[PDB]
Amino acid sequence: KKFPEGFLWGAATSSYQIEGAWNEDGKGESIWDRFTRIPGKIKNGDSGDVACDHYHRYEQDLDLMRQLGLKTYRFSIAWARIQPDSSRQINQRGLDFYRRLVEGLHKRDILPMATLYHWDLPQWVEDEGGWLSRESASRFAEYTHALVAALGDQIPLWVTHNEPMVTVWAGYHMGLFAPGLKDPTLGGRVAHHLLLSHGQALQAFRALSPAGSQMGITLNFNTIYPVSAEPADVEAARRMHSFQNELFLEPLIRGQYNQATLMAYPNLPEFIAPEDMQTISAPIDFLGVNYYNPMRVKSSPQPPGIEVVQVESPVTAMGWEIAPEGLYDLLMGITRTYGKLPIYITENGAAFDDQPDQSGQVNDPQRVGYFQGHIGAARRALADGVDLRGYYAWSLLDNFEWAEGYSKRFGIIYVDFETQQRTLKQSAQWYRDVIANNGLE
Ligand SMILES: OC[C@H]1O[C@@H](O)[C@H](O)[C@@H](O)[C@@H]1O
Repeated sequence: KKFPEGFLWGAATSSYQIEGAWNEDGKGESIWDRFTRIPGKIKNGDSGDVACDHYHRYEQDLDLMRQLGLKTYRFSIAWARIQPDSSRQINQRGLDFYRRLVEGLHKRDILPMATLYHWDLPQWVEDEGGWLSRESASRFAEYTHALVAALGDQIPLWVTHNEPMVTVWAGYHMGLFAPGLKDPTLGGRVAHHLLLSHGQALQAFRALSPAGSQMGITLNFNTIYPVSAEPADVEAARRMHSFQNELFLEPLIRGQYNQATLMAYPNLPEFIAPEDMQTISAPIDFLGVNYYNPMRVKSSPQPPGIEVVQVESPVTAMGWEIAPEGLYDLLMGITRTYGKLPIYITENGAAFDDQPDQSGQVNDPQRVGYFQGHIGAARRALADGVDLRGYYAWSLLDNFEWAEGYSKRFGIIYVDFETQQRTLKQSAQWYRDVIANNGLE
């Protein structure tokens, strides 16, 4: 029942999804500033120009974190605030903001976890080739060094990347997210340079070696289940798992790409230099796990011989299936396959239609049911030997949900985007009790 003494209960956000002040204090343009100017790309023509106006209101948000009793808070750093342009010079005002944020967290006994890259690449980096260019791994490492040198001993947990797979799939295969390319053959190349940037960032971290600080990476996964017990379906499920869930994990832990990856991207070995794989697979301090839903697959006659079968119920407002057993299986599978390493669930959460009632309360019993089941599955994984050190709710605040804009609300705290007024939902109240009790009712 009760989690371990000192278990780190938290909530998470990302810079572009909450900060606003998109052009203030010397901040540079990011690929998402640019992307949200293009008509038709975002529902309702929404953008992150203002978002939760967190850059201006962070002290209020710091107080909200204290109100919930968070032991930890996960955010991302906007690279374009730190290095607005191709001169690579550090913008001191951008840096001051994260210094102030982190100082406020320690003031309130909240341990900081910072994600260096949560998708808002500076436009200047994109003009130098973006993730297609190998040199971007070096720009990322320089950016990392600056941030770790400045805040290393103030930030005990560092994540290099959030969900490199989504940057590949949504950013380059589908054109759904920035930078908006639609060429499948570019995937392997991008993936390699994302991995390489992580490796070079971790080197920079070890060189600085800040006291009491650790560094890792966050990956997303969708637990794969075959739609039937038929051998073709099992085989499609196995290949889908290798690709969807181990494209990054395998080279990170084992130092090599798996077969399903090399077959999906035949030209991949062309970007791999002689010590890349060693750099990529150097020891991380912990793994960040993001999870929302499973994927159910069947075999297909047409390439690539895999079909994802859509589920109609039970789902969230995103249409994503609700299956807590999927989180438990993912955690058990990682721990069995790669060994018992430290894991933080860095995002787990759900979107539902939220509407303040006449009295202004925001009651979201379906979000409470989602968290109840998932935190319960996490506790079972811990009981079964998974080294789980923390759990972060996605998200602290309703925010800019990428291509869905503001039409999707993931927050435990409701945000009225007209007034910037924040309201604890029923789920935040509930979660506060979980933290106080250090476990479920
Ligand atoms: O779609 C829900 C959430 O998914 C996670 O993959 C991303 O890291 C978040 O930025 C996003 O809001």
